[PDB]
Amino acid sequence: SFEEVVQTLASLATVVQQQTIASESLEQRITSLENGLKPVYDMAKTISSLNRVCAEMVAKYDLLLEHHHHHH
Amino acid sequence: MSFEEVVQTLASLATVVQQQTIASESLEQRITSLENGLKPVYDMAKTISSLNRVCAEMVAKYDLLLEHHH
Amino acid sequence: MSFEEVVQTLASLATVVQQQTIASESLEQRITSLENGLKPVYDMAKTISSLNRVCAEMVAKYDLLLEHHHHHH
Ligand SMILES: [Hg+2]
Ligand SMILES: [Hg+2]
Ligand SMILES: [Hg+2]
Ligand SMILES: [Hg+2]
Repeated sequence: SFEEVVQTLASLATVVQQQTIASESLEQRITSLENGLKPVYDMAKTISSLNRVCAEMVAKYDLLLEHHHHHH
Repeated sequence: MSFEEVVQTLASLATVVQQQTIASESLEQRITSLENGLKPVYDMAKTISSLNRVCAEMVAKYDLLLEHHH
Repeated sequence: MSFEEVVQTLASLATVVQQQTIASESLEQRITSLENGLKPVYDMAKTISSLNRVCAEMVAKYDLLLEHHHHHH
């Protein structure tokens, strides 16, 4: 009947609306992760400071290692 | 378009709504799984608050043991 | 609703669903980008766990050298 055409086109329109809202709601979370990932690209500067401290700590053993060379 | 074409076209869209309902739920699973990869990040981020305490307690210990020596 | 009003609402729902396809197909590209992109980001997280373990291990073992200096200097 025609009331089937009316009832169905209502429900379908409501579900088409729910996709549009949920897609933009999903799309906010995609933009979020994209933006959340950006600062990790600047990790380079921190790893360089880690590289200082990794060598600065080893340099503390300079005199102890000098003794090793003679007495081993 | 006659009344036969509306019954056909109203069903023809209902297929594509069903299709993009599943495609939306596909992309849902892919995102929700990517979000589950933050399990180590929340475990990692909490511990570093406990480990500023220990270094301040270390450095203050260092400052006093140079004061008592000098 | 009239019969011309159904085919208005149906032609209007036809044009938004085809734009909903352009969005879902565009969003899938930015997800597949994040799928590859977040791998090395989450992999670096596992290494920074190691780093914060190792630094705490230094603080502890350095505290032994401090409590040596207390009982020997
Ligand atoms: Hg460096
Ligand atoms: Hg190093
Ligand atoms: Hg500190
Ligand atoms: Hg630490």
